[PDB]
Amino acid sequence: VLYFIGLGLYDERDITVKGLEIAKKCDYVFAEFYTSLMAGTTLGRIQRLIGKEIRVLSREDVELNFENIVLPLAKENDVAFLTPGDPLVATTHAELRIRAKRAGVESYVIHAPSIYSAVGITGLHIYKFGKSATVAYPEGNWFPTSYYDVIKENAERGLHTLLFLDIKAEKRMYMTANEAMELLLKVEDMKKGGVFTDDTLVVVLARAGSLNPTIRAGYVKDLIREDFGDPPHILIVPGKLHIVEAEYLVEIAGAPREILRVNV
Amino acid sequence: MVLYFIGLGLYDERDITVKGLEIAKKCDYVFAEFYTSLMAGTTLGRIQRLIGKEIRVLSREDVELNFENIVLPLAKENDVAFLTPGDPLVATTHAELRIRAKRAGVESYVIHAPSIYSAVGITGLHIYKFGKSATVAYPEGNWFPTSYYDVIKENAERGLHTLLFLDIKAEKRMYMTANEAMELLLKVEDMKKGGVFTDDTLVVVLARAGSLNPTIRAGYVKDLIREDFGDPPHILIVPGKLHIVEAEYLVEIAGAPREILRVNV
Ligand SMILES: Nc1ncnc2c1ncn2[C@@H]1O[C@H](CSCC[C@H](N)C(=O)O)[C@@H](O)[C@H]1O
Repeated sequence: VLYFIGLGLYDERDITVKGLEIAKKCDYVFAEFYTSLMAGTTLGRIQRLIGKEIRVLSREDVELNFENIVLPLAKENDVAFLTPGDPLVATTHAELRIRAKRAGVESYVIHAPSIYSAVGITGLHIYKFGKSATVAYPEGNWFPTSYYDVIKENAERGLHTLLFLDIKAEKRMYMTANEAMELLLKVEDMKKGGVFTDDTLVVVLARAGSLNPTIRAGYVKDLIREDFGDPPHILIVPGKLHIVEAEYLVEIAGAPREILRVNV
Repeated sequence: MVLYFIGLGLYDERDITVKGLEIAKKCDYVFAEFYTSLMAGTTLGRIQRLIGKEIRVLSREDVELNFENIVLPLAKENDVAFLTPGDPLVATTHAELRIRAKRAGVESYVIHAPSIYSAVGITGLHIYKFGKSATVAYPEGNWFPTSYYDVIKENAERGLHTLLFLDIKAEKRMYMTANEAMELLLKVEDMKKGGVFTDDTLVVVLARAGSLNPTIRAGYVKDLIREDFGDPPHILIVPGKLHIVEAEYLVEIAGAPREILRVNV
């Protein structure tokens, strides 16, 4: 069979006990580290924890040849496929389960802490998050802007917007919340929808999963050049705040106490 | 001087992270709450045996009213663990406890674990397409909440999926089933008539996420409303329009009818 096992948010210990015990017993172990960055560990530390050699796959290996590289072995052995965070969150790995089934290979999923739910540490109510988006790096003359519309739609409904940030693993490029803010300000100048400006309140979460992640809230004008530490980072554009959310942002995320006076 | 909020994960005692288990084992005192949710695939005894030290369970009142008198005093001179189902602070009331810790001069750290909020990715539905979430609560006497119906309406109108947390009477271990949630939604439809939830609505049910063998089913209300989805917990999802890849996963992994490919995509 094939096991999709999440490794978690930051280091090798973010794997669930369930996932660790299953990985330890698999005959072959594959993994990908292009969908996210685990800033607090190394391939070696992960390999030593599970006691197995890990065959790292590239995006092309997975998207073009998963059925030729992984499935053949999964047909005669217990195989594990490890991924940062949760394997089925903000990835297309669910597609691999379809491929596995069509190949007659049984698959199982072992979850792990995900950034999608870890944002609860920002004090923003999880149920208030609306549609999510990804801020992608412009490439050549191609400049992605769809994420701007997502914020607009959510904000109109008073919902928070989670913005996954881009990652180019092969080039070791990890988009910072600062770069995301800069990009959003440029899109605002092109669309002028009054969606993201210097006065917009934002929240930054960096290195969730670590013991001391950076949790900061404030206006773009003040946070755009602030050092949030090493990647990975995620950016959030809150919608209409409840007083309790504002209180946490002020007390824990260092937000301006003025956000306490929620305009009703 | 340190308080650790540690997530227990989705279903059984092995759903805690290695980090959470190792930290709990080194704490002087271990507390836990089982009112925001429950760990259906295990027991207090099994969690306690895995950690190796006594776990003091706190009631909703103990936490909401007396967290600062029961937990924080000990955290002042010792390392204290506070275990919670799922991922800490997904439950909306968790966060404020960190402010109480701050007020008491106690450092607090969060050790994450899987949450049903993120585990729904196993339904094959794209995470980014989930909109606002809602909870379907059991009506009681003169209280018949229906806001969750409006949440589905607003999400679906924008092509977004709706995650519906189902009610859980923790103290009595009573879990609302997907069937009961569907029945309530049909009743709300009868009262609002917005054409939001009917026998022809496509729904997805995820039961016992975290287990190696969760029940993942998708189909129309008319066919699923009386289906046995197995033991708790259940959540219900009302998807918005589907990407063909989402529909294929529902058909091939969740047993959805082929009709969803020509009706819901
Ligand atoms: N520990 C962490 N801290 C902050 N952001 C994180 C993070 N882990 C992932 N992200 C964010 O999410 C993006 C990857 S998207 C893949 C997410 C993963 N499956 C999960 O379940 O978490 C990163 O580029 C970053 O923007």
